[PDB]
Amino acid sequence: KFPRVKNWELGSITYDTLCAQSQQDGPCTPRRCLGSLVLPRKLQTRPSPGPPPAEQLLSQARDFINQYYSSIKRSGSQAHEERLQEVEAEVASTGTYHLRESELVFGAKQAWRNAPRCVGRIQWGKLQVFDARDCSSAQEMFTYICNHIKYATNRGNLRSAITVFPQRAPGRGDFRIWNSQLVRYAGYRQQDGSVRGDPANVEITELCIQHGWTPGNGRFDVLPLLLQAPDEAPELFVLPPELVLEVPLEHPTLEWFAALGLRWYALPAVSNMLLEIGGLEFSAAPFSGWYMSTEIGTRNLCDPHRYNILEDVAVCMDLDTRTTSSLWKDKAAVEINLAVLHSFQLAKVTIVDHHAATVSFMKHLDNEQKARGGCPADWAWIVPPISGSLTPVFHQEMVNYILSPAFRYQPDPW
Amino acid sequence: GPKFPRVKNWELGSITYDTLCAQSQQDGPCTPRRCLGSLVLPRKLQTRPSPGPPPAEQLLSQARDFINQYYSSIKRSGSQAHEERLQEVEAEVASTGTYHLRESELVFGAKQAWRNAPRCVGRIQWGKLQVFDARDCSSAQEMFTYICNHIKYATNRGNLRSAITVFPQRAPGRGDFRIWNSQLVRYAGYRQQDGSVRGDPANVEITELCIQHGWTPGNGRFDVLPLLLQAPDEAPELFVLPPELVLEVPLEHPTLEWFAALGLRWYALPAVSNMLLEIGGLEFSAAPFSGWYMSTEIGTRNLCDPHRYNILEDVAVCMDLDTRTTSSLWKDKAAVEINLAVLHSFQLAKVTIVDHHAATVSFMKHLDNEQKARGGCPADWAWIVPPISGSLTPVFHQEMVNYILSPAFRYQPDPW
Ligand code: HEM
Ligand code: HEM
Ligand SMILES: [Zn+2]
Repeated sequence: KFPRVKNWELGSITYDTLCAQSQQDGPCTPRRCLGSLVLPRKLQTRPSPGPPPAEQLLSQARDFINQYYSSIKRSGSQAHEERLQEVEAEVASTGTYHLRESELVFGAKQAWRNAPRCVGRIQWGKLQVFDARDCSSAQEMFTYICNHIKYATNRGNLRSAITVFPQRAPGRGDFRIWNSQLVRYAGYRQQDGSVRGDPANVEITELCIQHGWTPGNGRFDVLPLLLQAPDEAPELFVLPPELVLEVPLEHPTLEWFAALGLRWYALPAVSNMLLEIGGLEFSAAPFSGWYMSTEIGTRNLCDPHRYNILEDVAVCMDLDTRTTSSLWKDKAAVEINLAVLHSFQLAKVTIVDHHAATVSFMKHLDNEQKARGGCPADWAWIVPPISGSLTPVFHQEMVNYILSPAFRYQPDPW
Repeated sequence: GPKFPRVKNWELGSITYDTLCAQSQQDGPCTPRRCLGSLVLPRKLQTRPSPGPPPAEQLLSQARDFINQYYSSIKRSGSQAHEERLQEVEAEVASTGTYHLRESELVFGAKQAWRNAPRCVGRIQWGKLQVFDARDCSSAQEMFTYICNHIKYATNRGNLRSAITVFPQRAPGRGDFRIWNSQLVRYAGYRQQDGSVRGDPANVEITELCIQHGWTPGNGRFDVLPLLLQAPDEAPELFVLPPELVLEVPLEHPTLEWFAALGLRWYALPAVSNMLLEIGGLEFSAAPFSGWYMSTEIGTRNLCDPHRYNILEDVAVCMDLDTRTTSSLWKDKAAVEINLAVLHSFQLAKVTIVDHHAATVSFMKHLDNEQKARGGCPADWAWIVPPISGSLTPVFHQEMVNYILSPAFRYQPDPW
């Protein structure tokens, strides 16, 4: 029934009762655990050409409204009762409903709070929510996105934010941001299949070019945005360079590191995920916080299928790349992460290292145990890509499950 | 597409389907509602002491399954020998309540158990395992002799050889053969006045049990514990391993000359001894097994875990790093050098060891061989990816499917 959760470093034990509130199934079964899988095989967000079963939508809506009124300590009040009736009334007549700004705000923060793979949830209560539901064109989307970026960046003192565009509607196309993040470096396929820039963005880079974008030939060329209004071909929009803050990478002691010409943007803003609140779906709701240094230093720069700079840094450090046992990869990885941290701190841009970040997450886990009796967490994503066991979360057992409001993956619009 | 889990490798973009999981005959801890994959000891396999004889009906089904696996492995499925063997087993269980395995069946089962272990990254070596049959063992003293022979053969002066020694299976109402220690080689953990621990905090209980049983304790940081061996229905007897048999490696760093002064060291033979080997329903409560270390087990986990030797700060101070702020990555720097120290020292002493890069690369090969041979491979991601430099190794980017296959190694309650 209720899982016993143990921390092997401290010997402490807790019981997760929150998981009982889950109404959505994951990929696992008693026969086999599919926890390491990144994307769902079925838990997707299928098309919306038809109205979602009123019975189903209604229950999810009631449950959300119930959550909302509990949050403001007004459960069972007059307003609570009348709000439910409003929702009932709108669904019965139109097959859908709409959230009030205050409810939307509460919903966005809860979705973040419930995200199992996010290590920075201790900040969940501090999120600037921009209501962009009164958007009717890709151009309007572009303006909203620029205001989000200006606000979130705040000249280096990053502030968590989310912009919410119109919800999905039956039989009508979705508002969508084709790019996976608001800021991405182009990936150009060249010569023998090799790639100049970010290999992860090859497909999107090409799509932009096909829609009239004049490509560059650099390793860090900020991509343009392909914003799409309902049932309309996406449109191309270039981001004002002065809005895209970047940080040149250099090393605290290694003089030559700067010569490598490496750099990375300050703002991590996911834009391809779907936000679900009370049965309503927001196909375009970009959110951003700040980077944890390992995302850049380890994954973006060192992943084999990414910038894969490990060997270069290794040769520069004149390390023995002849054998694995010299641990040259481990050594370069650490300096590269040090460079990222040093650089961001120098440029006065917000960032958090994996040690500070995971310590804060352990606090969050404790806060959530008292508040809700548990905290859904995906161990594989919570533990950093380097120095895993050197952080507290490694020794902490975790229970993973789906709670709503929630951020979910959705099909690529093309 | 195929009605089986779709497994993706994100580095190579390659895809495979696991059909082997369809063979699993035992449920794990997860459900569609929540994933409990990260739990170390989920009350599942946990072979809790089941005294009273097992349901002849359940044992038989398991035995029939194992025998089918065996004859399939020798390509004689459906043969006369296969059906006659099935008849033996059912008849032996009918009259005695249990049965026994033929020699080659034990060898096959022992290797399959290793092959089936989801948390073992060294399974590419599964086919090469020396199976010592010790099912004739009748005394705790004899257990000691067998164990000493195992250590000698496995250590082989540094050129380690994988091996397992199987003691008599569990019998109805009869006491179990048991090795109280978690490993054949373990360092003592002495509780102190201030409340701290000298030695390995992981072995405080076993250390205290050895004392309660007449062991005169030492006071070092690396004192090899004696063995508490238990024969059926008898109190455990204490045995001290001859020092000449326990090969150890002093740790030194290739460039940091002061590292050797730290006086750190580790033993060469990793021999798990508290796990239960289950084959066709039969239970081998005492079946110690050993291979060789993957360097991160010693350098990262044993030496740097907070609840273990916890030497991170000491080494960082010696490296003169800023241990007052996380952003200096002092923990990451010290960990790397400590791991390098382990690899270097073992190589120097000519003692077999494999670094996490080599090991994970070889496991990827194993996954490929197994995809072709069985249509899948049960793997526990959290345990396969190394404790340091995770995404720098290939296994990190490889999705994995975890499930229980039998024969298998399982945890079992402590005898005390
Ligand atoms: C304030 C700083 C924040 C930091 C330090 C942070 C850090 C992280 C990290 C490291 C990951 C995993 C990345 C990976 O391993 O690929 C992650 C995932 C995630 N975070 Fe956060 N996060 C923060 C704020 C936010 C905000 C504001 C939201 C939403 C409003 C959010 C929503 C999520 C979600 C949904 C995921 C999973 C995305 C996926 O499945 O790909 N995060 N976060
Ligand atoms: C040949 C060298 C081998 C290497 C390098 C190796 C390495 C490993 C490693 C790194 C672990 C996980 C350690 C941890 O994170 O705590 C492990 C677990 C395991 N290995 Fe292997 N292994 C090898 C041989 C063996 C042998 C010979 C057997 C048995 C016949 C075996 C059975 C297992 C089992 C059952 C586990 C899991 C035990 C547990 O859950 O605590 N391994 N192995
Ligand atoms: Zn699972």
